[PDB]
Amino acid sequence: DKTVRWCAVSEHEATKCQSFRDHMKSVIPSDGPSVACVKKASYLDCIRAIAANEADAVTLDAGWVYDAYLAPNNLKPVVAEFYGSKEDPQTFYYAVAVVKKDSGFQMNQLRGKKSCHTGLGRSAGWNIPIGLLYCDLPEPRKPLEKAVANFFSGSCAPCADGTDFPQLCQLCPGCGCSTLNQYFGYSGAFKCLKDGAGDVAFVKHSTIFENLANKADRDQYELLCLDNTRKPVDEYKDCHLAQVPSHTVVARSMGGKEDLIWELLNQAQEHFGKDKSKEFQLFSSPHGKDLLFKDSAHGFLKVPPRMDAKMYLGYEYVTAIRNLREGTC
Ligand SMILES: [Fe+3]
Repeated sequence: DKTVRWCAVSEHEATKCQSFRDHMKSVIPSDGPSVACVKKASYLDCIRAIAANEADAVTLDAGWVYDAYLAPNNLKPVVAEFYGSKEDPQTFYYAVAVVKKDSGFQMNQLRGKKSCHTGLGRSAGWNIPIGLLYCDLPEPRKPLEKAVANFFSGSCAPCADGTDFPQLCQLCPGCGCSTLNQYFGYSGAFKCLKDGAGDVAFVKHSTIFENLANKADRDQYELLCLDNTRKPVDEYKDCHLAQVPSHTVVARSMGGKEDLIWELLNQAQEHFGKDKSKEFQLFSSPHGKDLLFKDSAHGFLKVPPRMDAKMYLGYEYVTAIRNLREGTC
């Protein structure tokens, strides 16, 4: 029992958060956990906010979890999302590269094409794909943004600095780091491809199924597999770039209300999880997709006691990120 200050990024998430608050009030008795909403412009401001005791929690893509960990913020993961089904929860998802059918190019011919990324530093939209092309990039490979800017002939990399690297915001001027940028995130990176701005979208396996309901329409897209061949979109299991850890809620290491955060989310999923309520849905919203939590999530799992970002993410993934931020060929 007490108040959890959730950090929403921009207007759409702020709206979902208000609804989340109000509905939780109509079901949770006076002594249960409650929600308060803090609006910030980017996930980055949410991190600082939480570290400065301005807010208490926020869900981040694993790549951004790593950023949350670095000093002086030192946030830790307390609750993770799980996908698939409640019967067989999956704490990972597949990063895929979606292209249009017959666009005429494989993974080893990305140079010169236009790319759509979910956001700078995110697992599927950035780390995995760039990680795999790292040495294909033209030297110098530092700064990384600059090298990526020269490989593609323009792209949309939300959260990148459009001043220092104009080419990274060519498909989405300003590189807005929130849903105010129509090309932000999974569904945004997908729209960037669908509209014809970009040639490839680095998203997750469920994105396309989340945006195109007709097999007819999904049939017009393909996935680039690491063996330089193309496969239909529902064959991602045999055509993906990598498996990455699930998004997770982070909190302060000192006085971070981790117990209250879990009590809230656990009670929230019971009352408003998948197909649980007609008045409100935690994993959906008419105001946007992947607001606060991913729509493709089914519930929450508590993270083991005092586990740090490094352990949570894993040796390999955590290294891939380091290598990306330095690495050699
Ligand atoms: Fe992600």
